[PDB]
Formats: sequence, structure tokens, C-alpha cells
Amino acid sequence: YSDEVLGATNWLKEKSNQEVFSFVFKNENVQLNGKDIGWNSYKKELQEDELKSLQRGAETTWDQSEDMEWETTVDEMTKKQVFIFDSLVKKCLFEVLNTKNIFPGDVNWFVQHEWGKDQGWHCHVLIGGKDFSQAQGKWWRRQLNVYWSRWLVTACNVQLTPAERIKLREIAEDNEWVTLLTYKHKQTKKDYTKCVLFGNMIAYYFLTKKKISTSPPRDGGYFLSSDSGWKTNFLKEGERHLVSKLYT
Ligand SMILES: [Mg+2]
Repeated sequence: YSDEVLGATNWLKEKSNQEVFSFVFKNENVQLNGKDIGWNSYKKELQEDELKSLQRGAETTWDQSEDMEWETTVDEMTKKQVFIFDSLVKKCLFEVLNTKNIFPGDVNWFVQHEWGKDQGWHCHVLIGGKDFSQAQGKWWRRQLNVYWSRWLVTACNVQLTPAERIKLREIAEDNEWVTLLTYKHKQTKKDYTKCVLFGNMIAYYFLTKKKISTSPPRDGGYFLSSDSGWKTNFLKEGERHLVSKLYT
């Protein structure tokens, strides 16, 4: 096996039992005063240095994980928007880490963009580490949703009035466009943050998904993944399944 596959397997296995939060970053369709704001209406490339660097990282992750044996026919607009969202999601995570004075190297994280049968594009984030505890989950979801809604309104490519921008900002927050995994519960009852096990969830679940290679995307497929160790980023689908196999 390649050093890359062996390296990824070992990195995940070392973290098999690390407790982490599970978030999903998403968006929902919005119509404001006749103006349609769809899942891919956020294609401004903002000239902030860190954001640009992050988007370049997403592009190269896509490029290196592309299997060229076969052909890929994913829409250009779709790829572009996913690259932009990868940069925005990570910007949000890093902004909250800054708030907590958490050194990025003390954090384990994993990001995976997917296409759901019903909801379409969304992005799973697993994140945790020594500076993280379960009771902080609700706060993390709220802070992340603040930055996510803020960045989405800045990246929106639909011409909006100030009133419409504010409406969009409050929709993204009120409707929780960042979700946090909790234990199952009744509506009026308490919800408890449900941490997951980092390495196991990646190897036994996220790495089992099928690669999106077409437009429209295959339901339940993944676009792009990355992690805090740059371990899974460049893996082709076949290599990801090998990682799962070796991990067991
Ligand atoms: Mg999913």
C-alpha cells in the first residue's frame, strides 16, 4: 500500500476514540422580493487573503483526488461553489478557534462536502481536541452559525438591498443553517450534545461514500474531503475504501 494510504489509516486509528463535535453546514433556498437565492448563489470570491488561500487549498485537494482513469462531468459552477464553501466553512471554524485562543495544531478536524437526496449540498464537520468539552457544543453551534450567516451574506452573488441582506442574515440564523448533532429527543424537551468518535466515524462512515462525478450529483455522494492533518485530502475514492479496509 502507498505511504499515503498507510499514513492516513495510521493517523485516523491513533484518533479512533477522540470525542469530537459533529456539525453540518448548509443552506436552504430563499426567495426575497421575487429574487431567487439558491444553494449556489454564493459565488463571490472575496479578496481576503486567508479566504483566497483556503479556496486554493480546496482546488488543489479536488485536483489531486481526481481519478483521471475515468471522466468527470461535474458542472463547473458546482465545483466553484463547493470550493468557495470549503473556504467559508473553514473561515468560520478558524474564527471561533481564535475566539477561544485555540492553537490550530491542538485541534482535530475533518470536513466532507456531500449532496443529499433531499437537501442537496451540505458540509459535515467533525471538530474537537483537548480544549473542547461536550457542554460547549451549543455555544459552538451558535457562534459558528453567526459567522456562517455573516460570510454567506458577504459571498452572495445576487444583487440584494440592505433590507434583503439583513433578512437573509436572520433567515440563516433563525433556521439554523449550522446544525449540531444531539441525542434524539422530544421537541419541548432538553437536547444533549452528542459527541462522536473521530477516527471511527471517518473510517466506518464518511470514507464509505461514493464520489460525485456527474451533474446532477449522485444522491448521498461526496464531493471533497479534508482534515487537520492533510491526510485524507488527496485520496481517490478507491484509496479511501482501502483506508477503511486497513482501518478494520
Ligand atoms: Mg451527509
